Amino acid sequence: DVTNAEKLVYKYTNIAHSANPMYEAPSITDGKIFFNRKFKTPSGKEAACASCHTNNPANVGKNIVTGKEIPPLAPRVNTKRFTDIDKVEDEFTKHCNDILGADCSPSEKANFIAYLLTETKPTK
Ligand code: HEC
Repeated sequence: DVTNAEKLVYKYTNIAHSANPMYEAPSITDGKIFFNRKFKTPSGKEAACASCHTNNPANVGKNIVTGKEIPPLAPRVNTKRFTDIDKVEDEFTKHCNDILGADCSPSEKANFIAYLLTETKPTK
């Protein structure tokens, strides 16, 4: 739920700030840029988190590889997101690995989840 997401924001912020002293607090802007930024897959095709999750994490997404729908990521809309916070940290590390080839950095996770807490409205 939102509570659990908000607590992982603190956790990742504090990790990031230890590693990277100039990072002090989450940036919702940078979290949004990261979610929408086009990166280059090995093939040269560009993709973004938004390719599957849409440009609004409050909406239902669709996996471009399988065509399968994906529940919304924004915990205010889909309150099951971040229900088992331990499980979630492992899943998200695995998921970063799968999508990007390596884990997301602690500041990317803090910024991203912070951004998610701001998206409470599905695009209509
Ligand atoms: C399709 C190829 C995807 C792209 C590109 C990204 N994500 Fe994804 N995401 C996708 C699936 C099939 C799932 C699992 C099904 C489900 O309902 O959970 C996810 C899940 C997430 C989650 C939930 C937690 C988790 O399972 O790790 C998060 C927070 C998430 N995705 C974030 C995310 C980010 C930040 C991405 C860019 C780096 C990204 N996803 C890309 C499908 C796809």
